Amino acid sequence: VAQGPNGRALAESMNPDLLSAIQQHISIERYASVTYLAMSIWCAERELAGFYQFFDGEAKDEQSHAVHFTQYLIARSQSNDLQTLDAPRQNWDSLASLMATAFQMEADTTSSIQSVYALAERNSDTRTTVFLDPLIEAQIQSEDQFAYLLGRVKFANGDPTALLVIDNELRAGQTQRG
Amino acid sequence: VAQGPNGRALAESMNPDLLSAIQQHISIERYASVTYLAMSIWCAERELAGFYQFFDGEAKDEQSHAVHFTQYLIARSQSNDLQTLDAPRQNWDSLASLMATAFQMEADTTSSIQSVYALAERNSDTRTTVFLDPLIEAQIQSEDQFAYLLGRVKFANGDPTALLVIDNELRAGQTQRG
Amino acid sequence: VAQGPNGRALAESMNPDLLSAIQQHISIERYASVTYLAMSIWCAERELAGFYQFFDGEAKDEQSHAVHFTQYLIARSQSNDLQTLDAPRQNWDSLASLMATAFQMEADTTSSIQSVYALAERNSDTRTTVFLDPLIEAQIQSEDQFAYLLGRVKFANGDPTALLVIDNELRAGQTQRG
Amino acid sequence: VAQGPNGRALAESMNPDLLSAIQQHISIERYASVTYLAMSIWCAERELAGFYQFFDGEAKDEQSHAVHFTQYLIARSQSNDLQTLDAPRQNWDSLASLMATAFQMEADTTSSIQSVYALAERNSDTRTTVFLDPLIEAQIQSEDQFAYLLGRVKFANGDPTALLVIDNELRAGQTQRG
Ligand SMILES: [Cl-]
Ligand SMILES: [Cl-]
Ligand SMILES: [Cl-]
Ligand SMILES: [Cl-]
Ligand SMILES: [Fe+3]
Ligand SMILES: [Fe+3]
Ligand SMILES: [Fe+3]
Ligand SMILES: [Fe+3]
Ligand SMILES: [Fe+3]
Ligand SMILES: [Fe+3]
Ligand SMILES: [Fe+3]
Ligand SMILES: [Fe+3]
Ligand SMILES: [Fe+3]
Ligand SMILES: [Fe+3]
Repeated sequence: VAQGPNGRALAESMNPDLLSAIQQHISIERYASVTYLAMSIWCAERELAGFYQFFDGEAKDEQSHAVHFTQYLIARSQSNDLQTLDAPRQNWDSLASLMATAFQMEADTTSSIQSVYALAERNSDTRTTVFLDPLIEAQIQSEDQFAYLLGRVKFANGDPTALLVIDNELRAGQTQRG
Repeated sequence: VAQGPNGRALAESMNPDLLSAIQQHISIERYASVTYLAMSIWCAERELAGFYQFFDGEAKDEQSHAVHFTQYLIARSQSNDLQTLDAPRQNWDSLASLMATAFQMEADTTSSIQSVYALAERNSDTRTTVFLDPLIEAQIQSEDQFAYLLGRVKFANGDPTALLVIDNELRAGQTQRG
Repeated sequence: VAQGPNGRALAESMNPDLLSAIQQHISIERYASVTYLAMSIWCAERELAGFYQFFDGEAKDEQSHAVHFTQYLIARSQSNDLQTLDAPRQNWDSLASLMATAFQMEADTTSSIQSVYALAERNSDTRTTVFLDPLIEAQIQSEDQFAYLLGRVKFANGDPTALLVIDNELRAGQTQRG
Repeated sequence: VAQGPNGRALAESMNPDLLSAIQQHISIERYASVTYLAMSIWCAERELAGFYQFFDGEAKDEQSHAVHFTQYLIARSQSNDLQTLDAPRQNWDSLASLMATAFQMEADTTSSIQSVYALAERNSDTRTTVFLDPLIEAQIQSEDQFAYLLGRVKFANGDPTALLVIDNELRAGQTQRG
């Protein structure tokens, strides 16, 4: 039985470029986490308590995704390489602008997964494409959800009254089309 | 015992013009269904999740009405004739305009039932008038409900804040005067 | 952030040919729905109440699949285009012939999904292949089920006694190999 | 306050021809009752226990309809006139022939109600048409049910095995399309 790079028994070797792509993607998930933390703080500073609670939870969820990926590398007997994490953006001129960054962050997270997916397909790594499939499925829902929150905030057209209503929706857990 | 046109034992023959009118009315119910589906999509595209849920349910209900009519023809030993279904309208400039189409669609559905009713009366078909009576009763309630939703949307006068409030009413199931 | 064709924030553009293929597939699902409605009526006209109940439920399920696809287009920020729906077939010489059409309809539905799948793969649209994967999985079960019902009806060899027994199986909810 | 023919306070006089038609219709209901009793006995004599139980219940139900009509005459302050009741038919060459008589009896019962209905309309007796409306509604269901039982018996094509299966359906309470 062969030994994998992390020292565990190796079911099948992984291409080093694919390994690097997964390690980099873990950093994307972690960066999404700290970005949602920054967004939760921005919302709390403006008394948007529902948005604060929503993004506080999204930050924890993105961290969970990152750990899920680290567990996949363990399962494949590959080394993890936890990287330096950049500071998040922390300033926005409006909630609409913040929600635009959040949507783009979600879409960028999917693009990163898609790039790993294509690399796995090029290397005939079916374990990895199967691993990523439910994560892309979840990204579709997250993109649908963030398009909903962004579009609803934009519909408010900067009216504080409408933003307070939406803020209360989020505090109540009404965060998608349903 | 006589055989009806659909092959079952025939309790009493039905005038062919009345039969044609019922078959055409089934198409009206089906067209209302796909129209409410189109309206549910229009609302979902604009993050009006409560309106989306309302019209998604109305579409299923209109389909149920259509099937209810097909069952009446079976019970009368008459043939069904499921027809080509036109594409629904799919574009509106505002929610107020969409709600106007919905109300008119509901009133037009009642007019179709009324036209079948008059034909049954001309032919002394008491089974059919008795069959239609509760459906007209339901139409009164649906017309009252759609007048309520349309009037409430018009009261909002295009203010996104008021439309978000009404949208949340609909998601909560607050869809008529009560 | 870019705007998609249906006006929502766009996570990633979709190839227009793939979009057309999905819109056409929605029509296939809707056509399967009205076909199963027609089959339910044919069975009701011949007092095959179990087959009537089975196909009445299949019609509602196929409609649900169609709506599921419309929701995917919403989630991808693509326009829906609900199309004219052809009249279903409504005449069969025997239950065995009707069940043959039903099986072929199910297999044709899968072929349509497979054609969309191949187009998504040609365009590297992983969101779409992930979206379709569970639907193909469900098609395998539906094909297995319709092969079971068709084969059991054919085994009956046109004997009304055996067809009454199978009819009662279906009314009881015994609709697959289990 | 005026006194009605049965001695109670009279809300509105009833045309004597309409009164005669209602009294005659009560005899039709009673005759349907004893006919279903005769049919229940014919089935019991041939060990068709499910058909026996079904018709035993139908006989009691038809009697209940008759009493319901006598109560309407009381409520209208009209005299009842319980009439001589003819002997029922008691001989049939087959279950299919018996079921044909039963269906025709049900349709003939509706025709009698329709004839009373038309007379009430000619006399602008809205109390009577309102009274009859739910009864016609019930007749539609009974006609649908007897068309189902007759058609299913005819499908059996005289095969004792299929008739035993249907007999067991009826004993279990499976007596309509559902
Ligand atoms: Cl804003
Ligand atoms: Cl509006
Ligand atoms: Cl067959
Ligand atoms: Cl027989
Ligand atoms: Fe993530
Ligand atoms: Fe995310
Ligand atoms: Fe309707
Ligand atoms: Fe309606
Ligand atoms: Fe389907
Ligand atoms: Fe299907
Ligand atoms: Fe999968
Ligand atoms: Fe009766
Ligand atoms: Fe009766
Ligand atoms: Fe009524």
